[PDB]
Amino acid sequence: AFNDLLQQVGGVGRFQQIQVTLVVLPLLLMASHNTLQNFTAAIPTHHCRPPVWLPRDRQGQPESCLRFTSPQTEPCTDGWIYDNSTFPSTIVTEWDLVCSHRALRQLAQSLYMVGVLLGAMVFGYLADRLGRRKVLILNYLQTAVSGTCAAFAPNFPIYCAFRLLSGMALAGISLNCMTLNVEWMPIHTRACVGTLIGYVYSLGQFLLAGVAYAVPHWRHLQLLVSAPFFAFFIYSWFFIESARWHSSSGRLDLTLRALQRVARINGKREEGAKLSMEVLRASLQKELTSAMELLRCPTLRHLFLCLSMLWFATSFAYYGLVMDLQGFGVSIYLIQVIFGAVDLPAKLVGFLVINSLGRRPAQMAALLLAGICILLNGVIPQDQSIVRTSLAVLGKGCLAASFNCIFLYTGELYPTMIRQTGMGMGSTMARVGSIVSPLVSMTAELYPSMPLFIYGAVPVAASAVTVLLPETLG
Ligand SMILES: CCCN(CCC)S(=O)(=O)c1ccc(C(=O)O)cc1
Ligand SMILES: [Cl-]
Repeated sequence: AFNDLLQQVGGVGRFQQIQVTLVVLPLLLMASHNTLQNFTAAIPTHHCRPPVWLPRDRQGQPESCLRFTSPQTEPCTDGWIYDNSTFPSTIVTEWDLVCSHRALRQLAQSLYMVGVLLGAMVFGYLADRLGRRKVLILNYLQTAVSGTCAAFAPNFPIYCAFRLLSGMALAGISLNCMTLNVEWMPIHTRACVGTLIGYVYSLGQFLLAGVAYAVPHWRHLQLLVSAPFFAFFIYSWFFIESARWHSSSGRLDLTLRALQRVARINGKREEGAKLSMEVLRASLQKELTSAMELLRCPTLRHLFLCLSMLWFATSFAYYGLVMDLQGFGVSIYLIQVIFGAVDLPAKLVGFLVINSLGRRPAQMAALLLAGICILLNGVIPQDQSIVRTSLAVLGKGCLAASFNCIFLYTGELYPTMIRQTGMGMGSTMARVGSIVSPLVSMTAELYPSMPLFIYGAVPVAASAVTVLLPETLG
């Protein structure tokens, strides 16, 4: 069928190398946006601005947001004095998100993930109607414009609104980056394309660490990260629309003109000449010839409820650990580098294990170790720095490996008639976990160590539900 035409037109040739590289390139800045709150919203040490004046906690530091009424307690009313030695200006220092507004920092991150969740749902449907190239162009422009306006937001509600729209646009690019590349690649390569995207996203953690080290101002950093998406919109007009979508849309005239252009780039002009309407109609016989069944059929229910738990738990604990970089005693400019560095060997071990033993034993190992490492982190006293840092790095490594393991597992358990819906609805649960993770982080005011326990007790429970899945090997 269609797979033969791509092989006939040149397979993986010059066009595929140019297009896939250009489409996947913006994924470097994807990790620089989700994690950006660690650098544009860091909390420097703040002691209350005097009108001797500042009571001290039993540790010894000046108490946060309590000052003596008369010189040697009353809450701050003249503002705060921040530490300008390592963080010049973050959104916490710009709008006093310190004591009565601790949750306002986490709420802004939660509102961003609502954009990511809403972006995939809306722009996923919009892609199937206006194409994959047109939606990608509109997402490149929206990400650049909405990201830029956040760097100039005069009010906190304006900052949240212009970051929610950035999250809405940044889900469309990630979703369409996979679709526009997979559809132009042969079927047997589809497994490799998903791996490349994850590794490309992995290198994005390094880029954020490098940029945030040289441009610490939050207004400059937010603008600088969203600046390149203007250049990703200028060259987005030269993409070649996915020919598979054109054939499915019923416009077989377009899919002949799309394939011939690929033949010219790939150099197989003569084989491109043989293409015509009549051969296209005959070859594309099975191409032109629903989530409701995912909740109705009994045998498919057991997969959806189970698989939604692994997707949710893996992402819920991933963003409950990535966003905590300041409680380790090491500079965040180094922990972020280490966090992205452990991503690669952990994924390689994950790929090595599944091919060696299976998928179910790999899934239990990936999550339970992450749940144990996170849980042990909370009990271990903060005095230990190397011990606590090692556990968190090891925990984030497993959760990175769990993402690859659960992505391949979803693509092999769901039947081919449902996979597109099952994978699409599977990743939606992942974005739901990213929303709830900051909200769970907001309860640290009720109990200092509660968020770590919830971030650890969830993957442990998920490791106790992955035993209800048929392993796929051979
Ligand atoms: C199903 C999407 C998962 N995501 C969460 C969306 C809010 S993601 O941010 O795009 C991501 C994170 C990490 C890795 C990895 O390292 O394996 C891959 C993808
Ligand atoms: Cl996503």
